[PDB]
Amino acid sequence: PNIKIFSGSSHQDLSQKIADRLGLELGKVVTKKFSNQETCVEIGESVRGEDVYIVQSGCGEINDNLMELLIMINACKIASASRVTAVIPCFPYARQDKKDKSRAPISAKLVANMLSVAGADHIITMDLHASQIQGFFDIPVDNLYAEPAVLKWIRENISEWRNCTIVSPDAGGAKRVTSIADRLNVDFALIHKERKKANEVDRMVLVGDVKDRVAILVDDMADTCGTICHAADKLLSAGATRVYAILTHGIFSGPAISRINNACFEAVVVTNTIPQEDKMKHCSKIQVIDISMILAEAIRRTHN
Amino acid sequence: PNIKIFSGSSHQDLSQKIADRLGLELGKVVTKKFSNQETCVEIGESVRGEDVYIVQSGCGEINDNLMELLIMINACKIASASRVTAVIPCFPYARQDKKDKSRAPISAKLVANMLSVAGADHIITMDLHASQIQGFFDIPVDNLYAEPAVLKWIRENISEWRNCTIVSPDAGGAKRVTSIADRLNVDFALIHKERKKANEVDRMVLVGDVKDRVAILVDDMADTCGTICHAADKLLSAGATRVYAILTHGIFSGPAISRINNACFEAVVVTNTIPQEDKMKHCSKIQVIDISMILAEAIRRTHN
Amino acid sequence: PNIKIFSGSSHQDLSQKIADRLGLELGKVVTKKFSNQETCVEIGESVRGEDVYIVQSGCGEINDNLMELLIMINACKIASASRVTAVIPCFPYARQDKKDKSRAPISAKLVANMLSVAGADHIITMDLHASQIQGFFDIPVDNLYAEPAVLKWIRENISEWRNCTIVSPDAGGAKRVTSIADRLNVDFALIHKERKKANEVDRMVLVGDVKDRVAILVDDMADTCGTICHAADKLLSAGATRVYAILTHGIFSGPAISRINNACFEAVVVTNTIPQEDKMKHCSKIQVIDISMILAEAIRRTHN
Amino acid sequence: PNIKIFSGSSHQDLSQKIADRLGLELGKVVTKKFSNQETCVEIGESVRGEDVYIVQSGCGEINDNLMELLIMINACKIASASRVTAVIPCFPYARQDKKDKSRAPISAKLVANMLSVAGADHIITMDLHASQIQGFFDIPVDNLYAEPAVLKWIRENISEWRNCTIVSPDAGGAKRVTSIADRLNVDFALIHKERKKANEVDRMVLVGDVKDRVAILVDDMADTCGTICHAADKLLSAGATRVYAILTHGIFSGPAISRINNACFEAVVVTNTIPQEDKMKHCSKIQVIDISMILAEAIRRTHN
Amino acid sequence: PNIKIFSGSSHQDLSQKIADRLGLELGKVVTKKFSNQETCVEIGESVRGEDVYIVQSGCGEINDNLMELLIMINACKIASASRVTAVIPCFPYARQDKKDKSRAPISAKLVANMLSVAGADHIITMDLHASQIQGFFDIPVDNLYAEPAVLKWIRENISEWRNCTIVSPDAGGAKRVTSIADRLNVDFALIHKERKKANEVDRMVLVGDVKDRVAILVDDMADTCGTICHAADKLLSAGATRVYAILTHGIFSGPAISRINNACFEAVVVTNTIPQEDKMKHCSKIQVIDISMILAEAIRRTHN
Amino acid sequence: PNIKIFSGSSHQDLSQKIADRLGLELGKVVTKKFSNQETCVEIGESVRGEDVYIVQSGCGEINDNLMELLIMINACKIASASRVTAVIPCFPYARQDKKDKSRAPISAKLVANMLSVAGADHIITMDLHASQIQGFFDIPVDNLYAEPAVLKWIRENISEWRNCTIVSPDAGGAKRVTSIADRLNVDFALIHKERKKANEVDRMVLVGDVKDRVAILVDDMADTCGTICHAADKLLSAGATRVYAILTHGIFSGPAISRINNACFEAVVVTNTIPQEDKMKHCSKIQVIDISMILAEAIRRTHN
Ligand SMILES: Nc1ncnc2c1ncn2[C@@H]1O[C@H](COP(=O)(O)OP(=O)(O)OP(=O)(O)O)[C@@H](O)[C@H]1O
Ligand SMILES: Nc1ncnc2c1ncn2[C@@H]1O[C@H](COP(=O)(O)OP(=O)(O)OP(=O)(O)O)[C@@H](O)[C@H]1O
Ligand SMILES: Nc1ncnc2c1ncn2[C@@H]1O[C@H](COP(=O)(O)OP(=O)(O)OP(=O)(O)O)[C@@H](O)[C@H]1O
Ligand SMILES: Nc1ncnc2c1ncn2[C@@H]1O[C@H](COP(=O)(O)OP(=O)(O)OP(=O)(O)O)[C@@H](O)[C@H]1O
Ligand SMILES: Nc1ncnc2c1ncn2[C@@H]1O[C@H](COP(=O)(O)OP(=O)(O)OP(=O)(O)O)[C@@H](O)[C@H]1O
Ligand SMILES: Nc1ncnc2c1ncn2[C@@H]1O[C@H](COP(=O)(O)OP(=O)(O)OP(=O)(O)O)[C@@H](O)[C@H]1O
Ligand SMILES: O=P(O)(O)OC[C@H]1O[C@H](O)[C@H](O)[C@@H]1O
Ligand SMILES: O=P(O)(O)OC[C@H]1O[C@H](O)[C@H](O)[C@@H]1O
Ligand SMILES: [Mg+2]
Ligand SMILES: [Mg+2]
Ligand SMILES: [Mg+2]
Ligand SMILES: [Mg+2]
Ligand SMILES: [Mg+2]
Ligand SMILES: [Mg+2]
Ligand SMILES: [Mg+2]
Ligand SMILES: [Mg+2]
Ligand SMILES: [Mg+2]
Ligand SMILES: [Mg+2]
Repeated sequence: PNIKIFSGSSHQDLSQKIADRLGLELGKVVTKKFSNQETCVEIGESVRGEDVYIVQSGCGEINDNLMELLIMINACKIASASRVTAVIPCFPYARQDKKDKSRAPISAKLVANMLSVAGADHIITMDLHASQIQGFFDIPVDNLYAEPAVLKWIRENISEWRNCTIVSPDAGGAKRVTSIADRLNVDFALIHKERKKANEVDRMVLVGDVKDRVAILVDDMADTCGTICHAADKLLSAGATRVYAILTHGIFSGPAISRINNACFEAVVVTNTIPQEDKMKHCSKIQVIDISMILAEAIRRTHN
Repeated sequence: PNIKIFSGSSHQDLSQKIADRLGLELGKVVTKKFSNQETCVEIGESVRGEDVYIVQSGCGEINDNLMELLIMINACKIASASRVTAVIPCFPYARQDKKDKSRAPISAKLVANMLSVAGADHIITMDLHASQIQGFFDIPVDNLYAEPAVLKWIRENISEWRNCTIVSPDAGGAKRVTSIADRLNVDFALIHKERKKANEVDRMVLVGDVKDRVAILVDDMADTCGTICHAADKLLSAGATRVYAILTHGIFSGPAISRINNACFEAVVVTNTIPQEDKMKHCSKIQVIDISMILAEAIRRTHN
Repeated sequence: PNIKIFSGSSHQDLSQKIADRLGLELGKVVTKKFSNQETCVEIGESVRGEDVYIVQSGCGEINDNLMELLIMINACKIASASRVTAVIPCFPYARQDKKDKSRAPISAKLVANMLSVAGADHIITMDLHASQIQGFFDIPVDNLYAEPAVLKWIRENISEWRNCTIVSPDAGGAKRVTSIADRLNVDFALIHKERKKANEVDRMVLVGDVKDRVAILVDDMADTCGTICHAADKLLSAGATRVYAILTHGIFSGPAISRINNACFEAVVVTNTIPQEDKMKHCSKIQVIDISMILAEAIRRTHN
Repeated sequence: PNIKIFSGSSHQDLSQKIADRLGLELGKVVTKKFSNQETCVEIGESVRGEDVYIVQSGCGEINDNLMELLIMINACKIASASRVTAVIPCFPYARQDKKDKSRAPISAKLVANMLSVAGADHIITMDLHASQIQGFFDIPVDNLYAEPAVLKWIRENISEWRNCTIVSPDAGGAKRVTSIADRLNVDFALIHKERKKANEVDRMVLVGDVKDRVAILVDDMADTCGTICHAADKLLSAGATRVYAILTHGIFSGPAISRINNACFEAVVVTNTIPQEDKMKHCSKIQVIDISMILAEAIRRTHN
Repeated sequence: PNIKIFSGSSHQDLSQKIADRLGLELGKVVTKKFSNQETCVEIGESVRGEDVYIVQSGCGEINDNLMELLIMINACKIASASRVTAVIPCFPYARQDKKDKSRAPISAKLVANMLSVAGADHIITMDLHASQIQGFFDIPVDNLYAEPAVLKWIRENISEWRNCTIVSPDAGGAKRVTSIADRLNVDFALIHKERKKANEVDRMVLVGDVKDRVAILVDDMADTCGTICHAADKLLSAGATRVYAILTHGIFSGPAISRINNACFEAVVVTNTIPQEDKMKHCSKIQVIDISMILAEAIRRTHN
Repeated sequence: PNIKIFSGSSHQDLSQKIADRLGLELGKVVTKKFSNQETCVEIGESVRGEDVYIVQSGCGEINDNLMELLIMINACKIASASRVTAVIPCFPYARQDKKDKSRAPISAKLVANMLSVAGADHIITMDLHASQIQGFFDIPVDNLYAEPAVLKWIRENISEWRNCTIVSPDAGGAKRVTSIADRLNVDFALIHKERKKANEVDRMVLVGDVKDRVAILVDDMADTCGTICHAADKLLSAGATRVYAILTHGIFSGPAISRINNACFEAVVVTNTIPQEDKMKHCSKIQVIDISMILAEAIRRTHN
């Protein structure tokens, strides 16, 4: 079997980078929409007995892209592919990973079941919102981490990183922040927005010392940037000299770009698990880390 | 168990009509989008041990609506509903019901598998593009027909229906047209667009006599209305006095409205398996048949 | 893995032809009946890690043959075959492909499920009665077409084929007839037997012109030959000079042979998806098209 | 839910007896053959939300009957039956319960899988050839025993039963014979036909004393009656006064009737798990035990 | 259906309390070991059509108890129980919820799959180590919380609770501690043991102010009590006046009792999700919160 | 793919012997217990695309070992092993192979389902208590026999084996004893312990002649040795000169060692499907047959 790399419509630049790093051309696929907005998938070459990798991030038109991915997986399976791997750099519906409300769906589990029934044999993803999503499948799931790239960026771009403090923007990010602070041998702090019991002002509590130090906000994602922006205001109010934000998934939906442009961030650093070209054109603060080498190595090791 | 009727975002007017005919209020559901365009489903009441019917047509934002339906089905199943029935008046991806091309997906089968893995126990649908889609599930699938309503409309709205000829716009509609012509005891004709071997003019062959008679075009759906419009031009060129078009699914995507407005149709008749309010505002020729009684009776009989 | 071709009891001559075209000997199998008429299957060689193809048509003792096929598939799977492919030239129960009656089984779906649970990984078949039967499986299903062989026979055996008209014996055959007429660039006609509302005479309506032309009846199968015989009487009554019947599946059950012998057919042409040796001995009008090359190529391409 | 009893073509007299003992009429089913010998099943009434019991023994046209049963189960499941129970008095392919030969199928497991995929929720059977066949399903399997009826017959029909010896015709029947001898507080003996190493005379070894005593041969089934006839010759040669044979499944295939008529049996006693009307007309030695009360009680207790 | 409560060998006192609160007697079960240490389960009453709840905590002989639970679930399913619910107050293998090491099993997912294949229809558990374990099943999973009982204990047993600080013993407990601190409107602190890069002294970093205040350590479990004991030493070294430890799962395996007896805890508070009778006899500091009302209410609401 | 042999904690000496006979080193695995007695499995090498064989007998800590085996199978499957084979020399729970009691579990079927859901693709076992356990899986199951080794031992260690009688200790062993007696061309006898109707003395009935001959007791297993010890007393009381006991599975649980030491056995012969080192130290009568060559050949042939 040979590696066949197919791109969905979501992140074709990343698919191209992966294919170039693998020394391959992207597989011939036409991924369009029928007139009635149904997903049209036209695989343009044989995948018989091939090791098929389909790259599709959960971003942009989320349901469009997920349906595209499922249809492409099923087409490859029925086309007698030896193995079909879904390379999903940002797993869609990953934040819906539990039922902590009445009648709430576990949408991540539903997405996993849909991928399984489409015929996926392997999942490669980066920085799952919850690592337990690996357990939502009965197939191997590669949960790659961008933390080494994030440490590289910190050591190369922040001069006073040895005296910095890594800040969690919420309680759920504590493990990630403590891991990064341990690897950098630096202090850490945590910021918590307390629960909205009524309609008073949202107030943020900070535990840890950030006074007269560079604060690096590290989180798994920035969707609306409310978390990181509120944390940044709190950090400046607490005496931080400079504030950085490093995420692995830059979703930047809704008011995020205006929020960041009006915030105090020295830089907002994200990986390219989600396309950032449009976001960078409206926010100069955004910088991107390439994770295509991580995904390419994951695909190569999965194949080998 | 009690009937619980939940509406997706696709066709809420039809859901309301079904609920009124059942003497029920629609179940409390919030069906919105998160900021990153992920489907958000918030069932607002208990469905424990209930007989849940979710109404969601394959129309509008097709993948959005299908994901909404799957998430709602899964939420109801995990919320311990006694039975979850997907009422899908127009089955999405129904035209992708076979693999007659290399690497082509059977998207209808994938949709059926996704509905099954979401936890649907029963499917109620109207006029499947292929009745064999019933066999794509391992659960009961109700394939309701709007043909009786179509005969009622013909007998009540076309004065010379006893001398009319029912015309198939393509070869695949022959069974439907012959059935309708048998029930009306009228002649039938078939129109075929021959295969596009090169880039010459599309030419249509008509078998049957339509000269100086009213021609009724009957088909399962009109997506772009290319089929019915070309058939209408052929029928007028063949000497038909008046031309009607009766469909059960009025998709009317793309250039369909302009095509119909510039066509010679006496009336374009569709059911309300797909919302038609917007279409009727731009095309006076469109008239709608209510099939809410058929769906309500199907739901009631399924429950009983 | 190596190709292993095993024959059931149904069509062993076709299995032999396939094996010869593949340059192989048929695998050693004893397919008999126990005294109590239970199917006895004794595979006489190892199939460990082999690519096993089991040839069994749905014909003759239908349930006997299908049980034989299922038992052989399961034996090969438990015997650790690398892949088991069911080569079913005529798919049994294919006409029971939908539920259009109360309490009606979808027997084709049941047969597909039985083949899947027996352990089939691949299905190779010719001219499924409904192509959607491909969607009854979750494994790849090859639906081969004998249409090219049927065009070859027409061009080589009917002198006036360029002025002929291809006739559908019922409404359901319209797509097949239109495709053949397009490929031959000839006229087509359709014959419909209207529905039996009471016990009066069956009457047939013909749409299209067949007067003073050779009429070629093309259908997917001739079971009792009532359809083709009634169509032939109608065609002669309509002024056809000569009438041919071309089928891909010659079932010829019940009164078919006497019907054909008393009909006006110039020739009844079938493929050898079903054994025809016995039928040809009692009906000189029957001629056979060899499709063993199509099946052999399908098996070879599936393996490769 | 209400009890619905449906009969296959195999044993309709037993189905009638069960229905009468349950105070019910048999459900309306037409179980015939299409012209091409495909099984035709036409359930003539609603089974929606019903507790459906389908009675079909593995006997007569074995594959015909099993396909009939599977099609009826699937039709009932798709017809939204609350529960479908297969009442199979004699389980087909039960003797193919293991793989003790190269490439041998486990046909009993295949039959169990086919019943499961057809949609059976419950199996009721009598005296499985191997009780471990219960483990071939993931659904409850009732393995009823006719041993109490066999003890009743012995105590009522054999005057010297207290001095009799119960004889196993082979090594595999030892448990059944020891159980019966324990319940009767009588001696037991075992007869073994040693393995056929070459083409010499089959010789039988008897362990136990049967001299000048009535010998009762007890086995689970008599297919060709070679086992019981050879055992009877051995028992007479060993000095048994009278020889009885009691089976639960009287298959009596092939030469069994001539073998019994030429044997020395005082009586051959079988249950009516298989129809015996034809067998009794040609062999006066055959007597039948009614087990319809056992099956009716099993169905009633399953329902309750 | 009626509630049937069955106890495994793990926590029979809790099962008795649940049954008393439900006004029921425990179902008759003999749960012993065969001589070869295989689990022997003897359900002593009918569960046909019953709503069966099996109470078995993951504690004591973990694999013994889990096998007992699986065997009891399967026995109830094969005994035709209407519904089988596994009441597992402490989910076994819950800490093995992800693959963050090469070749590491996801044992929680394996346990979920084993429970599913045993036939469990519903899981009721308290304070899953990871809430995403709910997504390891395709059945409803009730993840009950003992947090309200923990707040009740704090408000009733700690006089200065309004000036206390709730302390996380590790980074992973941050969400639980922040939730509790929000509900009590008190400060929170976090303690992190930094990663063991080499064999030097384990050192703990504290973020937050605990000086001259009562510190309440809140965590999901205390297995060896290394986490809480090290956190307690750090808290006293940081100037905490008194230190409490509140857990929901008191495992207290290995050296935990000696560790607590030599620690500075004012009280170690656990729920009775695990039996604590033996632990309390050797450690006076341990106090227990009854959660039997939570489990009983969960069972009652699941049934209703 | 390469053979990877992994040992569980149950029988590591047998795993070592198998690996040496295969010319391999055992795969690196740490199989220990966490503090709370949960099974800890740490596979120390890659198994990607490997043919993994896990050796784990059902013996010792039965549930501990079975959980170890399941966790190792699942870890290998998630670690992308090409194929995972469970080499289970003594199948656990094999005696719970049917439901002959109310509410009784079929624990063998549950174990098979657990192995299947853990991801086993192949089972290799020796002398299943019931061969129908092969049918409890849908994967190939190798049921190897130690009978040839048992015949070798008899012919090499019993001087008067040609005049011996092979004795079944119960009715269920009759087939095994008759097979062995046929292969040795010797007489056979059967011993039955009649059913315990009340609390009187257990009495044993012997059928067959053992007077003044060597008696060889052959059974599938000796758990408590009650069966073989009672049979030995009966055989001596019946005039047997010497009594041997040959088993394939020496469980020797509970009072078995004291029973054998106080019995009259010339030798108790078992295979090493279960470790016997401890048993031989307390009972000089026990001798062991090596079956490692049988298991090694089975693994090699499965791989090839
Ligand atoms: N795309 C989305 N955008 C915004 N909110 C979402 C989205 N998907 C799910 N949610 C909602 O967000 C919430 C999950 O929030 P979040 O992941 O920040 O915290 P958590 O899971 O409660 O705790 P933590 O991650 O700190 O352990 C849920 O209520 C979920 O329904
Ligand atoms: N939403 C869609 N809009 C347009 N074309 C579609 C859509 N979905 C599928 N198709 C394509 O349309 C074709 C199916 O066309 P159609 O159903 O008219 O004819 P058919 O299935 O070949 O024959 P017939 O229905 O006459 O038996 C396929 O090539 C399929 O990929
Ligand atoms: N072997 C068989 N012989 C005869 N009739 C059969 C057989 N199997 C199924 N049938 C019945 O024949 C009918 C199917 O007929 P047929 O395939 O000619 O038409 P259709 O499916 O209604 O329409 P069309 O094929 O024209 O789209 C069903 O009522 C089915 O039960
Ligand atoms: N319907 C049948 N008629 C005759 N033989 C059959 C039938 N079905 C299976 N067999 C064969 O009969 C054999 C099974 O024989 P039988 O059940 O008498 O003995 P066994 O299973 O080896 O041992 P025992 O039942 O004494 O424990 C197998 O070789 C099987 O293939
Ligand atoms: N019963 C057990 N006892 C001890 N350690 C266990 C047990 N089960 C699993 N482990 C191991 O403990 C580790 C999990 O530790 P823990 O749950 O404290 O932290 P985490 O999952 O890495 O992060 P966190 O819970 O803070 O988000 C894994 O290495 C796992 O293999
Ligand atoms: N590990 C075990 N130790 C002891 N008894 C067990 C064990 N596992 C199951 N049993 C019980 O032993 C009985 C099975 O006994 P046994 O296998 O000797 O006879 P059988 O299956 O009734 O008949 P036979 O094997 O002679 O055909 C059942 O009641 C079963 O529950
Ligand atoms: O609130 P947003 O900034 O839109 O979302 C980003 C954060 O919110 C969620 O907890 C994520 O895990 C991130 O920590
Ligand atoms: O009616 P018969 O000639 O027996 O059967 C042959 C035809 O009937 C069915 O529609 C088939 O598809 C063929 O078109
Ligand atoms: Mg979250
Ligand atoms: Mg967060
Ligand atoms: Mg179509
Ligand atoms: Mg059409
Ligand atoms: Mg037809
Ligand atoms: Mg047998
Ligand atoms: Mg026998
Ligand atoms: Mg923790
Ligand atoms: Mg047994
Ligand atoms: Mg025994």
